[PDB]
Amino acid sequence: KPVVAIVGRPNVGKSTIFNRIAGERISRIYSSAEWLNYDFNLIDTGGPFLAQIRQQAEIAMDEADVIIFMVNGREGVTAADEEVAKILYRTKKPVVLAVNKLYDFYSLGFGEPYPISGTHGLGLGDLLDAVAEHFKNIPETKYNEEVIQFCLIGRPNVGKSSLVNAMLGEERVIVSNDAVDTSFTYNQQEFVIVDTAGMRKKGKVYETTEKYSVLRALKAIDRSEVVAVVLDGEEGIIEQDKRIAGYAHEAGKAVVIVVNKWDAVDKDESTMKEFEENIRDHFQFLDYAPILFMSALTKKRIHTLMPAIIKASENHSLRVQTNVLNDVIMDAVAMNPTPTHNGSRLKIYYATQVSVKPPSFVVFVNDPELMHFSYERFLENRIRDAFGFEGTPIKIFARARK
Ligand SMILES: Nc1nc2c(ncn2[C@@H]2O[C@H](COP(=O)(O)OP(=O)(O)CP(=O)(O)O)[C@@H](O)[C@H]2O)c(=O)[nH]1
Repeated sequence: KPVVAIVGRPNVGKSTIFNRIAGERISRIYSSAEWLNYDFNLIDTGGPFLAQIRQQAEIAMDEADVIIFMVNGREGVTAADEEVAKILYRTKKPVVLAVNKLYDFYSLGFGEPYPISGTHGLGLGDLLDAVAEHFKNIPETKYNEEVIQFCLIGRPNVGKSSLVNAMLGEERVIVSNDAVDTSFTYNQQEFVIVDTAGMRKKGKVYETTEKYSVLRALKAIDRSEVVAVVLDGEEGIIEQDKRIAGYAHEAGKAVVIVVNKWDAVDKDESTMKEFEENIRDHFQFLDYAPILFMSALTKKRIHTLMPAIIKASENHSLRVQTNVLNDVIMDAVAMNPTPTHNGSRLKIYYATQVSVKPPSFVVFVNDPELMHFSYERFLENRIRDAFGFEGTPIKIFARARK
């Protein structure tokens, strides 16, 4: 059922590898070979220089679910490879990097490079595990890539439906028209609210336990890129709130914290500040998440919601230039020298971004064991000051050369 495409510039070995993994055409589409302990389909995308590659990658991004990006080892990172790379940045679909005919392929921004040789198929098993690992996250409801998908989550009666209503009443919104999702544009940009139906549940059904509502909300997050955590300003914070937010975080989604029912709280300057501090103390792992106070009922500050979601989404998607990132790491190191761990002091040789949604970074080191979690936090903070990243978690992995 899953579909795999091979993308690269010409003379890299696409046809060899492709013919190797292709079984027979179906009736262009080929299914996978018999020798593979893996079931999937391939799509051929082959037949100016930048304009023909433009066609291929486009076709893959629409048709394929997982894309293999092929470069040439013996040559290396050619500027021609760097162009194809730039094209593929245009997709939220998974890309695995293959290096044919076989160390700053990391400096192409797709993470670990999988060496192969279409000779006696060396390295192919690792390549296919990476490719296949994505098959489970293949969305069931598929939207256009320009669409920004988000969900609202929070306990019974926080005002999810009401916040939605209030959002959709603004002059800037045009609502369209799975009978679970709501589509609309805002400043003519496309959005989908995941699983609005689930918010409108009772009225056809008695909720009798929360346990199914929880699990369904988890599937809505899996489907989103931004999660609005909505808290009741009147009744405060509870245990269930931490858990669902916990999941969102561990899943690497952008997060915005929404405090609804602000109208129903005794407000002076202090109460807002204390409620904010309260949230930072209960949700210690969400410091990157901004906090919006509003009221779905009075419409106070409700016009701040969509801008914040747009911003969290952008930061979730952001790609840094490597040169700037390395300036920033080395600046962090100068200001704050690295710790020892028994005679041996951590050294950082180089950093690259390996992926987006959420942004992830690899720093090449001395030895990964020497990098304390607290120093990791510190490097994360320095990257935040330099680039922004409000509204998204970020990941830093330490790896050894070599
Ligand atoms: N004071 C105040 N009350 C609100 C606000 N938003 C919603 N309410 C009230 O809270 C109750 C729940 O609103 P509702 O939109 O159904 O919350 P929900 O979370 O969508 C309901 P479910 O949990 O079933 O999905 C309603 O009585 C509504 O009038 C608000 O901003 N301020």
